Amino acid sequence: MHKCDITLQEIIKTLNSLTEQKTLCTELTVTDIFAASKNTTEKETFCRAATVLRQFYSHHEKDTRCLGATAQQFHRHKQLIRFLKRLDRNLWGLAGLNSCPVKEANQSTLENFLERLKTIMREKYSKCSS
Repeated sequence: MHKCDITLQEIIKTLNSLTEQKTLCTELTVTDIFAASKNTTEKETFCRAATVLRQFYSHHEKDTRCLGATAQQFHRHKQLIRFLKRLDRNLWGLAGLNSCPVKEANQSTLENFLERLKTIMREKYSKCSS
């Protein structure tokens, strides 16, 4: 019946935002663990995942190559990072691990990575349910 879960709800809104309004920083190609989830489980996927994302936002905070466009973009990136972090925090819950190394697949231009994650979560929000 419900929710299924709280992490989900939070996550969803966070994934939603990130993609809805993408930037000049969501093309900073990160690892596409989905194409390396080949023979693992959702959790594990979500473990490399967690790691990948965590690092990505933490490291770009002061990249100011993409968020050093003008003023608008600067703020744009700022927003993004906050949401990226939000992802990690809650994601961990679903995952059910701690953290894992990165066994690279191919690369995903963040906006894309997010869209995938987003869809997944949403599907498992309603077909769980509801």
